Amino acid sequence: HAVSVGKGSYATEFPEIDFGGINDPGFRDQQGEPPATIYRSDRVTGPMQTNSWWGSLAVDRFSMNQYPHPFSVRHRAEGLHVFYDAPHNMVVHENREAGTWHIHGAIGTDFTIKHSGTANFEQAVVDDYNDWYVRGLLENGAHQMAITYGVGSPYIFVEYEDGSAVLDFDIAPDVWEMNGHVIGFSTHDHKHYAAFAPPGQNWSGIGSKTLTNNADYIAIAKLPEKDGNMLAKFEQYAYSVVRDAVADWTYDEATGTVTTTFEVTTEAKVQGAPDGTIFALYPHQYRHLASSSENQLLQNYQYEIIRGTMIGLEGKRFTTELTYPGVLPSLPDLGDYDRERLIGYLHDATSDYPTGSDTYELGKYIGKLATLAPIADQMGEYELAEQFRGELKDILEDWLQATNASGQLKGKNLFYYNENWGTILGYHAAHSSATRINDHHFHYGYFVKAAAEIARADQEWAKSENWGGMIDLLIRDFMADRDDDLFPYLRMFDPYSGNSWADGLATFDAGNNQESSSEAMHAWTNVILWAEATGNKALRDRAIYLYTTEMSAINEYFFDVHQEIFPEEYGPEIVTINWGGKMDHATWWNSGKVEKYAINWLPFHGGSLYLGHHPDYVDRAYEELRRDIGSTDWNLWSNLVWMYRAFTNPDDALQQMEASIDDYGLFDPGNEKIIERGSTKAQTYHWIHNLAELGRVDPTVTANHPIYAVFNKNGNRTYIVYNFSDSPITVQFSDGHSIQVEPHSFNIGNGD
Repeated sequence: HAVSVGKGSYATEFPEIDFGGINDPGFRDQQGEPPATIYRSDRVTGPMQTNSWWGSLAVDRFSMNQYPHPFSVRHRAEGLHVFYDAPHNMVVHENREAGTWHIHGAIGTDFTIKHSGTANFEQAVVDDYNDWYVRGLLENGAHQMAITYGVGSPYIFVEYEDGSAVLDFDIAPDVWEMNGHVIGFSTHDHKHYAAFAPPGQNWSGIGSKTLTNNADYIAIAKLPEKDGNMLAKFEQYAYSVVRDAVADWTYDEATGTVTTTFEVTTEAKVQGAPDGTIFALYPHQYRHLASSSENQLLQNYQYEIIRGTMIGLEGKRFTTELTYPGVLPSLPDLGDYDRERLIGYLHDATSDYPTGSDTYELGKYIGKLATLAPIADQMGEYELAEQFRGELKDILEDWLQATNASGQLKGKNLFYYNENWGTILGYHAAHSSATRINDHHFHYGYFVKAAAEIARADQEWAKSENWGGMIDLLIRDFMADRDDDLFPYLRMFDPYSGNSWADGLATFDAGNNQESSSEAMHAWTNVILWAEATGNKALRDRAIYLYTTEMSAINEYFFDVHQEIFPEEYGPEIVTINWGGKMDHATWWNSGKVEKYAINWLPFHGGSLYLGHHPDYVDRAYEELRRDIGSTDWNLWSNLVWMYRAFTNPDDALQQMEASIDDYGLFDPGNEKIIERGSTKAQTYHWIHNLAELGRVDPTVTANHPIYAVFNKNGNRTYIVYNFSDSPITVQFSDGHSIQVEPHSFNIGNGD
C-alpha cells in the first residue's frame, strides 16, 4: 500500500527489495529498517525524535556514554554513572602513517547516582524530552529513578519513586563543605561537584565511599571551582527542575539578523524556587550573546570541555544574534573564462553517470546535473541545460513514485514511511540511511537541489499538486516544523549545540557525530532556494535559521577560526568529525590527506560562500594541508582544493588548475585524483574564474532580501542578486547601495 501526494507517492508497507542480483551481505543488510524496539515510556507518543545527543538512551536497553556538557553520563542497571573530563583525562594523539589525530577524554566514573532500593534496573527509557534536555527513567517495578539532564546544563536533576538517594564512589571523596542537606565535594583526583537535597534531609556517609540521603529529590552540580560562594549560587537554582526548553527564533529580513531565545520552564521542588536555571553556554552562543542577556552572565563560571570553554548564565532565558549572509542558486556569469572551453566541458559532462543505485550516489549525480544546468544557460546552451533538467525530472519523477505502471510497489527507487519511528527511508539505501536513520540531510539535500533547479525554470512542476508535495515531504523528514503528524521537530538539528547530528541512533561511547558539515549546509541552502522558488516563506525562514546557526557552530568546532578551541599541540587546521565527547582528524572510510579537509568543503554550490568569510583561516588551513602534502600534488580531489584556494588566492588556484585539469579526459569513476566524482571540470573552471574577477566574499554587507552575495576586490564591491519572483524587485544593501532586478534573473551576469 501507498499514499498519494500530488503526482507522487510513498510506501506504507516495507517493499520487497529488488537487490538486482547483488549478493554482498553488506549491501543487502543496508536495505532494512531501523530498530523495532524503542526504549520510551508511554508518555512519549508520536514520531520519535532521532539524531540526538541523547539517542543511545532510546536504542540500547540502558544507554551508551553521553555528553550533556559539562558532564558525561551513562545509564546502567546499577544507576547513572557521572564523569567529568579534567585536563589530566584529556589527550591529543597522532597516528602519522594513517594521517589521523584524535582529541579525546576518558570513559570513567567519578561517581554513580543510585537508588537505595535497587542496583538492578531492567532498563532506562526516554520519558520526555524537549529541544535539548531529556528525562531518562530507570525502571524496576515500583522502583524508579527519573534523571533530567542536557547539554548546557551543569545540573543533573534526580527524582525517586519508592526509595531515596545514594552517591557511590570507588574512592572516598573529600567533602569540603557540609551544610546538612547541601554538600560540596571533590573526587580523589580533585574534580569539584555539589549535591543538593531539600532542607532537613541531611547527607550521611561523610568520609566514606557512599553518601546517602533520605530525600526523594536531589540535584547534582558540576562546580567551576572549589568555592563556597559558587555553591551558594548553585543552591538557588538546584530545586528548579527543567520541564520545558525551547529555542524560538526570528529572521528579520531587512537586517539579516537571526535572533534565537533559549527559554526553560521549571518546576519548584521546594517552596519559593525561582522559575529558571543556570545555563552553560557554548562558544557559538556567548560570542553572539544579545546585549540584553549580558547582565545574566556569571563571569568567573567556566567549564573546560572538548568544545573549549563554557560559561555560566543565570535566569529563565537568554538570546543570541547571528547574521544570515545570503545564498545564491549558483554563481553568475562573471568570470574571464574562455567560453568555448567552458561549453566543451559542459558537453563532456554528458558522459557522467551515477556510480550506484543508492540515495547518496544518486544524490551526488543529480547535484552534479543541477550545478551544470544554470552554467549551460549562461553559456547560451539552453538545449543542453534543458537536457540536464530533463534528466533531473526523469530521475525525480521515478524516485518520488512508490508504485510502478501496474500499481504494485516497486523494489527500488522509492521512498517508504517507517511508522515505528516516523521517518522517510529511501531504497536503495547506503551508509545506514535506513538501518540507523543516518545522514538524511546529506542524501535528501541533493534531491532538494535537483528540485530547486527544476523550480527555478519551471514553477508548474514544483507545485504541491504536481511533484512539489513529495519534495515538501522529504524536507519535512529532515527539518519538520513543530506538531508535524509524521515527523519529529527538526530531526537533524541540535538547537543548543548548534549543529546537526548525523547518526540517527547515537549508539557510540563518544555520543553522536557529524562529519560533513558542508553537506548539512548544502541541505539548508537548497531548502532556502526551493522555498524561495515555490513561495514558501515559513519554510524558507526555518532553513535560514538553520543555515546561519550551523555556520556559527562550524566556524568554532570544525574550523576554530578564532584559534581558541583546538589544543596548541593539535597539528591540523581542521577537525573532520565532531563528536559529543571527542574530535577526530579522520574520515569514516580509509582516506588520504586532502579528504580529511575537503569532506567539510564539498560539494561546492551557491551556498558555499560561508567558507570564505574568514580569509586568514582559509590561508592557514590551505597552508597546513600544502605543508603536509609537501607540494600542490594533491593526493585526491585536486579540484576541490583549487576551488577552496580561490577564496583567498585565485591566481594560485588558476595556475594549479591550468597545469592539471586536462590530465582528466572524460568521466572515470575509478580516478578522483583531479576531479572528485560529485564534481565536474565545468564547475571547477566556472568557479575559479568567477572568483578571480569578483575577489573576496564580503560578509560585512547584508541585504533586505535573502538570495544575494557581495564580493570585494581591493575595495570595489560587486553585488549579486537572484530574483525568483514574477515581478521586478529592488534590493537595499546595508552600505547604501541599491539595485533593481528583473524577474527570474540575476542583476548582472545572466549570460545568454
